[PDB]
Amino acid sequence: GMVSLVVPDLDVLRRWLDQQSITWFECDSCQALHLPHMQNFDGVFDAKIDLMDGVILFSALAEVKPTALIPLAGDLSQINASSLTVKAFLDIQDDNLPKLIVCQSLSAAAGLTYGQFVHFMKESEEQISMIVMEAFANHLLMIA
Amino acid sequence: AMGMVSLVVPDLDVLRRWLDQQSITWFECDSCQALHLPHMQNFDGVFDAKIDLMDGVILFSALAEVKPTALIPLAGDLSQINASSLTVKAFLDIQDDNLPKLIVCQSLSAAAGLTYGQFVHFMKESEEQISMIVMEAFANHLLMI
Repeated sequence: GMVSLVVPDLDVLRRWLDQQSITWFECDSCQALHLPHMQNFDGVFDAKIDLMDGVILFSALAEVKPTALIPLAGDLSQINASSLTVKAFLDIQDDNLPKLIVCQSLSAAAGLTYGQFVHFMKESEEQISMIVMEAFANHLLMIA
Repeated sequence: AMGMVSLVVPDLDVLRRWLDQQSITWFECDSCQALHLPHMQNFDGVFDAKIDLMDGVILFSALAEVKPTALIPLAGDLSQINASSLTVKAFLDIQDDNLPKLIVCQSLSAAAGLTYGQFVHFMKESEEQISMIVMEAFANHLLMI
């Protein structure tokens, strides 16, 4: 049948997460909707929903072992090639543990439907969790 | 808030039609199911671009050939290239028989349905983001002719 096509803002996303019974919290310092259930996957210290220039991003963050940083940076092509949708890259700071970011995007500027968002939440959770769990099994990550 | 639509799950024929409606030329390899996109070869570096449909996901990918001397440096900048776009991915495909390739790509998840307008948005945003990545790598002398 027919469905509403909507250009969403963060309130739309929050309501759509409630409609899925997916729990979210906020950071006071940050603009994302954080997803506590993703910390049930080993290696995940945070996961979140951002909205940035009309694109939705679901990302998960893992802390990387300093000794695995170089082998991981050398695995990035194969990790990115392993998923049709998910992408993985490193975020390295001078003040902190290096981070693996594993993320999927959904472009929202031409409108989305609720069902498209639901599918996104499920496909992303699956594809993201797979990469991060694999990295955890390969002894690359710190326990959260 | 732009109204009611009816979504379609496209197959490859749907995508052919949708590319026809945007007057985007495509053609078919003897040896893939990808819809190749000649117009992408007008961006320096790009030796091939195509659309694939696989397991309910559309992929718009461009391929460029990387100079052997730029391979390690490019391997080192992948995180930054992937962090620089909200939607495009980039990775290396290296064979013993050929030159290394840089693969720059964007996906559109199709299995829950799409409107034609979403697909159009995808082609325009993919082209823009892919070309930006490939052009910058060309400018930085990482690619072959």
